[PDB]
Amino acid sequence: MTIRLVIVEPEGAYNLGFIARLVKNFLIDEFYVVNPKADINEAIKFSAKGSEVIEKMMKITNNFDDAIRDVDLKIATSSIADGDLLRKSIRPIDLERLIKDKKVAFIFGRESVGLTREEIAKSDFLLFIPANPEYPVLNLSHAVGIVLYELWRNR
Amino acid sequence: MTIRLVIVEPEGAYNLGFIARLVKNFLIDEFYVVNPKADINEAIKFSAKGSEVIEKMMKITNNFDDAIRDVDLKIATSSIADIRKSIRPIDLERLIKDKKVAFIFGRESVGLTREEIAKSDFLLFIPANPEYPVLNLSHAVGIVLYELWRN
Ligand SMILES: CSC[C@H]1O[C@@H](n2cnc3c(N)ncnc32)[C@H](O)[C@@H]1O
Repeated sequence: MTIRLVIVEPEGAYNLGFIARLVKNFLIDEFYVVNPKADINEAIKFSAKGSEVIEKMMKITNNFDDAIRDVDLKIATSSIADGDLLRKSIRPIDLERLIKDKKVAFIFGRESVGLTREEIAKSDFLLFIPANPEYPVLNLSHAVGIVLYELWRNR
Repeated sequence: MTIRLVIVEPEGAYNLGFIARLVKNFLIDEFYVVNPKADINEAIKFSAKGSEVIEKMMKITNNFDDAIRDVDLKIATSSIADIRKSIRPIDLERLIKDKKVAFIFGRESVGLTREEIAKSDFLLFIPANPEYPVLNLSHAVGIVLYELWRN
């Protein structure tokens, strides 16, 4: 079981840095970032001190397709709890069974607008993190940390 | 029953704002902040719909005792970088059933204080990389709140 974190066009340096820290906290295997908008130099200040996750490990790609090659499963995320989208909808309780023995890309979208409908169409599953139904939209890095933690919660 | 989040001496405006957002995301009942160092005005920029949490809900104290009054259980989060009988977030549901609980998180750049430890009924660690076990404050908060909500 191998985990690739894919962050699509992150906008905030704090988010990018905080995600990089989480990659070390949770021993993520691969860290890909599509066309980052955030200033990488600024992001480094929020990453795990001495870790070089941004500097060395992080792989930048130009487009979505180059970040989702060579995996078994693509799990997109959304703050909207949804047809085709219901059909691919999952929850955190589902993850353990689905990712067993697989190389999985966990894909997160833009702070402004999320993932596009086509990015979701290209993904196998669409994960929603349960939260207040009246305000379920989590900040990007906090969503990432919750998902990564779910890979660790029985330690 | 009811859950009070207690954040001691937060330094980062981003962390404070992010925490306020999470309070709304996960319907935390009470929210206290002890001697904040962060600029609360700047923190609002990071709070999104949690701005109302900062406005109306957030209580500021100048000492720790005042932030942990009138609860049944105090649970402080730390890590092995800082600190047995420690617990994990999956243990929470059994411990807190039918109780008013304060969840205490400390200032980012320092370990739990002796006071915080003395006052705490349980010490909670988030399962993580032993070489890099320290989560950023607001991300630790989000994980714990998430587990409470999941339950
Ligand atoms: C603020 S939205 C930015 C990104 O965070 C993730 N996200 C935010 N909230 C949630 C949620 N409740 N469930 C799943 N993903 C989320 C999604 O990847 C989204 O594209």
